Amino acid sequence: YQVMKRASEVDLSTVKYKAETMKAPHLTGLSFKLFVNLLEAPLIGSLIVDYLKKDNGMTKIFRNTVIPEEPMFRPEFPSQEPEHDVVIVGEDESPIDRLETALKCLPQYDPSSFRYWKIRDYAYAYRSKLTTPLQVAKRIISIIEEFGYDKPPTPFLIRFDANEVIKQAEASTRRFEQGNPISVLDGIFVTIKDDIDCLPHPTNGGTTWLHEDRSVEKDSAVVSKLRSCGAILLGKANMHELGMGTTGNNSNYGTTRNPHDPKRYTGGSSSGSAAIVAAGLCSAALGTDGGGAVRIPSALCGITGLKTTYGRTDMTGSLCEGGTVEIIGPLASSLEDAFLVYAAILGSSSADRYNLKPSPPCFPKLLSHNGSNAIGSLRLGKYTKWFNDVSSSDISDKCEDILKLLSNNHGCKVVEIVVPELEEMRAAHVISIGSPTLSSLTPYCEAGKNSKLSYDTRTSFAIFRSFSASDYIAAQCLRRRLMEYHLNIFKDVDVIVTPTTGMTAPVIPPDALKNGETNIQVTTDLMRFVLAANLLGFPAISVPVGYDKEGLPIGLQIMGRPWAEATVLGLAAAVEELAPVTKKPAIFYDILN
Repeated sequence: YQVMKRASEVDLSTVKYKAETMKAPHLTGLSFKLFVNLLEAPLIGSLIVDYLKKDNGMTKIFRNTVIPEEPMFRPEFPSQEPEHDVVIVGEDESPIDRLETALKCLPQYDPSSFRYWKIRDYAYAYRSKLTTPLQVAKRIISIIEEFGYDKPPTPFLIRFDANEVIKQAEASTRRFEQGNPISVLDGIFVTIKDDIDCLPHPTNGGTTWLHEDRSVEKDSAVVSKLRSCGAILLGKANMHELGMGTTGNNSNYGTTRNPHDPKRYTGGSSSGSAAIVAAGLCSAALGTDGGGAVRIPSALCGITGLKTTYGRTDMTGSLCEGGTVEIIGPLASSLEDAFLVYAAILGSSSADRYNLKPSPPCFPKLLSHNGSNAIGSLRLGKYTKWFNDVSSSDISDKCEDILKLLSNNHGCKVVEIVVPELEEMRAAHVISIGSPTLSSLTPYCEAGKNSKLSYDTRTSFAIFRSFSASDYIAAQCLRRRLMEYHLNIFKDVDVIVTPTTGMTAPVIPPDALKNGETNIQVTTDLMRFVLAANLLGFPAISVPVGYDKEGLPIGLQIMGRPWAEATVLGLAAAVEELAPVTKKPAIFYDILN
């Protein structure tokens, strides 16, 4: 008749890892266009969705279960104990002044197996006049215009003004010529995801029409901070439409291709951001993360993806401002670059500063000795059955070796944990991320703009329109239950270590390049370890940790306490020291030559 719960009284020794996935068929092309038209049909549209939600256990959780907890509408973080061995940075400081402190937290720069270029490598080359930002911009523009990375069918960028990039590089070159560069980011090329505002480009979020209904008159908070440091905004990256996807498929501009294997997906939704950084075209990129959209493509393309704490970074000037799960984080080819870009874009909005009361941001002392005893004192939380729940055995073993290696060189202790109610976490997250997305686009869809969206988005919107208001309340009660679980886990361990994704980069079905696809079995394997950071606001970083049988990159996820970015950055720095990215992508471009 009904089920009952209680979260604070759950016996943790009786929690059982439920390992059934979300079953669904795999439709493509012509068989993908008609069934979407059935979902948009008046009568049978609701009947199909009501059956789908009733078969994957969503009606039982939402409408047949008495949840005793009160709704937690946004991540409510208690006061955290202060971190150990960090450098506190002022809450009211400029991005230039924070980069000066970040450089002090890095090991001494020593210009001495394949390796990506670092931001400090570009920065030293500019100051040694070995090259100039204008010359580096010409090389990038040449690599974009010859292979068509700003054009269909396989673009890194969907908005690119080469003449605008030259203007910034000319101003950056003149600053180095006069010997007064702005910061370490002066001349560094940063790509912006298409759901973040960056002048003079419009914002479409992967659509073809959003610029008509939503205009852009100023930069976003992150782009304004980057631009003030001297960074060169390259353009708007391709993405899965409106972030409603985890593969990167785009029926409008084409699917961005993985630099390791162009026949495979990059991961979503920051497809163009991760791919243009994995290919080495630019030093770093910015992307949004509502359901792993920063860490998922970072794992499948073999780069670093930092998902910061909710509210840590001002999202003003993006398509997901006002949401309860999304953040804006950096994507870079190394921990040092990811830590530098984070140092520039961080800072809460005025409203979030009051509503969330974040602790002053700190930086990790990446310079070990006198360090690496704080790393060894960290307790690593491992949910073994959750850890081993991967498609290929190579991923669980490659990440279990890092946990093994971290204990041999530093002394870290791996603690067996249990994360209860993972199925509830999926249900609570899908409705928490879809409801604000559909609400901010409903006036346009009602105006006839719904047809201009892709079939992959219209499939999600069809399911989103079936969510009632009472379902949202119940889901926020579940968000409190999972918050209490994770806050008690962080009373024992300091981080929760998992693989970032359950599978490596999947190949693109050729019938999916026509007008998208719908493969839940793949999107489920990709969002298995990332939802806890979005629903509960925790910071999570995806660090590469090697490759599998087919040489595809594997990433490890380090999820820490609220506002504990320095801990997840210092641990990932020790991880990448034991597992450096050594293989070169199939698609790669060596600028600075």
